[PDB]
Amino acid sequence: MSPNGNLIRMLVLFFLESELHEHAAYLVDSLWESSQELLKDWECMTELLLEEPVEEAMSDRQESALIELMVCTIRQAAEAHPPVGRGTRVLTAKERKTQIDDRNKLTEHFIITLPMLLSKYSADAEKVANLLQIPQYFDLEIYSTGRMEKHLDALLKQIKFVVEKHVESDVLEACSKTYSILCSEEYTIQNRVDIARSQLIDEFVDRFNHSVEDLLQEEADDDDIYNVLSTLKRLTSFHNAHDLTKWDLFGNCYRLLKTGIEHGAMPEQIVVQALQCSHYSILWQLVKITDGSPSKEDLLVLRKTVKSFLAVCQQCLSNVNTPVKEQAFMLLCDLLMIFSHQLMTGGREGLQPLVFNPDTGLQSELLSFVMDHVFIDQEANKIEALHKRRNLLAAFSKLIIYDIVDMHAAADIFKHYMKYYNDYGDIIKETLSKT
Repeated sequence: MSPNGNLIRMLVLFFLESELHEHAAYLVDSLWESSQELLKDWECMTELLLEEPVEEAMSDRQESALIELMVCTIRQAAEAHPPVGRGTRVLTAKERKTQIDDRNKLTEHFIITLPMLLSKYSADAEKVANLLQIPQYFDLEIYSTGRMEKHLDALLKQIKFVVEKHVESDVLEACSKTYSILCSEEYTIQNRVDIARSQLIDEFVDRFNHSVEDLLQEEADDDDIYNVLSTLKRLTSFHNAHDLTKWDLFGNCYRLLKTGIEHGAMPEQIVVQALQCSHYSILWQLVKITDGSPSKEDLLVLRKTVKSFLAVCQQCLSNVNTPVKEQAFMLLCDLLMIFSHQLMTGGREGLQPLVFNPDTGLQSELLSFVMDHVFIDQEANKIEALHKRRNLLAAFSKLIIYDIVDMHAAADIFKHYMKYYNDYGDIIKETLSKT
């Protein structure tokens, strides 16, 4: 009770204090065979996280680490296998029965306690993003079965408070994903969650629209800027997993971008988000068209929307801020692959009017960005900036392979930037072997 509390408080200290386990998941996995009973005392963990003290209270850092370990125990219990990168996986009767029982215990426990956890820690971005990894392990049928509707409501209240208070992309993404899980995966509760979701979206679309109008009619305020960006972020996050085309967000995103090109003064993050949001709108428009039976004018309205957006992305390569160039570049490399002739696979030759071929100017501009922003002269931020430039080249590499850009001008660039490996590498190679 308070016994298991001490073992857990110390487990959390050994985790934070030594460098013997870098990853919470690996710590948990390695103790799993020996300490499952302790590691599934979730009642004890939520008690530790939610009680007020007597002596000696937990620190912010230790609270975070307890939340992180708790979530790993929830995963491991629900999946009944070691984590990603510790696997090798057939269960006995008793392991299968333990899994079912564990899922039942954790679902009941956390339906009740996750809203309490979110309430308490609501302002802490990192913690709330961790806590929001829990619902994915829920046996969601239990929200009907336990006459547990009051607790579904509580989670939704608490998710709504989180989205309203936070702009971090991890938080918003976690929120978006949690609505997803709550909806589509049990009919009973689908309708209740859909209502909360669309009310939430409605409120943010109204605030976004008012702010877009404020900003574009106006000289322009730090508040006007903040209101556009802050609301645009929430909507951009949700627009990936949720089809928000019913609200015409492409149109206002488009004006923001067109104004930024014209007068040169749209703040970089507004441009980046606006690009992202438009892209998600377009992808969702495309899905409705693939899955439907689309008319001639349906296709040509989508085409016009896509040509205007490709045009904006092209224009945005010349934005001073390199985060905008990179976003435009990624979107060009995505969209030029999606609205290539690939689109006419699977008896879908009706889509031909949606096919785009990048002009010569654009292919050249897409060559320049590689030259200037992949292949660059000159801690942790630099291994991450490398993978980013890798992905940028990698998305460009797809266009080369299907001759969507000039494959020859591209290889010429790859020749130029590999020269020192061709001209001296054999000599460097053998030199380095003998040391």
